[PDB]
Order: sequence, then C-alpha cells, then structure tokens
Amino acid sequence: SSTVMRELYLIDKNGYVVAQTLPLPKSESTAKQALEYLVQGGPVSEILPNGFRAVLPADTTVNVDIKKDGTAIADFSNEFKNYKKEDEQKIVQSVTWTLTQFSSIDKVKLRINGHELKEMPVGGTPISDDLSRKDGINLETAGVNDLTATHPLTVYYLAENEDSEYYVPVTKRIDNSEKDDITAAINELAKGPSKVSGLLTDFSEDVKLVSKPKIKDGRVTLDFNQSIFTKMISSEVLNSIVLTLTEQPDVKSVSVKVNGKSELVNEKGEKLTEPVSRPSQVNTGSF
Repeated sequence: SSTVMRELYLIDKNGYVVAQTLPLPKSESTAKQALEYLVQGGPVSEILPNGFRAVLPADTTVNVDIKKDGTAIADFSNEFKNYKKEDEQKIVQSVTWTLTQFSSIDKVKLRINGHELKEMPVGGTPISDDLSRKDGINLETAGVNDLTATHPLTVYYLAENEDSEYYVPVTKRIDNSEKDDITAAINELAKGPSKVSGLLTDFSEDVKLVSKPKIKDGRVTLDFNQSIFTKMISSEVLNSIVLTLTEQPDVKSVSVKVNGKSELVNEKGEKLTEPVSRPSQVNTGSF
C-alpha cells in the first residue's frame, strides 16, 4: 500500500549475487531508491533477510539519470570506492541487475562524482560501454574455459537457507556448436550445478527434451521425457525452467508437455495446460 515490492540484488552467504524481492517505500525516483537500498548500513538493514548482505559501501549516495534510449547512468559518491577487491564483480552485477529490472532501463553506465568508469577503481575490472544482464552474473570460472568456443548463458539453480528456497542465476559456458539455447538451458538444468557450490538442482539427470522446442510469439513449448516428473512437476523444477528461459531474448512464457501431451500437474494438483510466465516476484524475501 505504502510500499512496492522490488528486486534487490544482494549477496548471499556463499558469495552469489541473488535477487531478493523486498518492500520499498513509494518513491518518485524508484531506480535511485533501489540502488539506495543496496547500501550497507542504509535503509535496507531493517529489511535485510538472514543469509544475505548489502552490496555498496556505507555512506554511498547516488543519482540516476534514465535516458530515452534505455540507458541508466548511475552516478555515485566517492564512498563507492570503499569495497573489498573480492566483491568488485559482484558490485557491478548487482547494480546492473537491480537497475535493469525496470522496463525503462536495459543498459547501465557507471560514474563516480560525474567521472565515467571504464574500469572499477579498486581492482581494475573492465566495464563495457554497453552494460546489461547479457554481461552475465555469478560467472562460472572454475576449470579451463575456452571463451572462443563457447557462449554465455544464464541458468537458475536452487539454494536455500533457514527461511527459504531461492533461485540463483549463474552464467555458464555453452558450446558454440549448440545453436538452440532453449535446449542448452534445459540440458544444463538437468546436469545441475557445480559440486560443492552451495547450490542444488531438483532435476533428475535423465531429463531430456523429446522434441525440438517450439517458439511462437514469445511462447516456448517444451516436450519432456518422463524424468521431468499423477505426473507432478515440482515447483523448483518449474520455476527454474521459467526463470531461465525468460532470461532469453523474446521469451515471455513456457508451456510444458510430457511425451506429446499437456498432462503435467503442479504441486497443488492443477493441470498445466497453459503457458507459465515469469513470476511477478522473484525470490520474495523473508525478514
């Protein structure tokens, strides 16, 4: 009533940048307000869920200028510099993903006291002129990654703490020989996250698509084998699918079938015959 539910990209106890959807006071400058609620020791302290921490250094202030081309310019005070090197990429991703939740913002530029950032101050992490969700989040960097032979794709895995389950986006490397990123996403969901990553998958490893996905007017149709599930598909599996696929360009909804038929039911026993769209609140927080 006096608040609006807003995505804040906080840092969880294992180091992941993660959306927590939290009640923020009505405001005339919502993009600016969202960033203000990333500031350590600021108003977010009162609504900070357990197992998460704020992102920007204490006493950081910010202006946000939203251009007509969809670019938001976030101009920070000098306290912005007062972070640990280890958090450098987290901060860029947090700000980027927090700003781009708004339909008027799809690109981000960073400034400190009006000075344009081509790199982050503490550790020199490069920032591109075009900064968006496509620059990834929680990048998988374990092992040898051939960036010439792979492309980034964001996939949501499951985490949990005392209070709740929540969905954590991770940018994986997909082989460039895969031209179907819908299928790639599903295969990655079935494979599950890295071992000892603080993440889990509710997918069986045997899950496969049995038909090529179709897409029509932003609606993806998936046809699974029996491993996907009375024929119940779990909420964790369904949410993961939908969050993951609706990160992809032009995907607005997902319909699910098993071996040709719309026979899947959810945990409430409801038949899933219609397209499921992205949750209105991603990772509602508990405080």
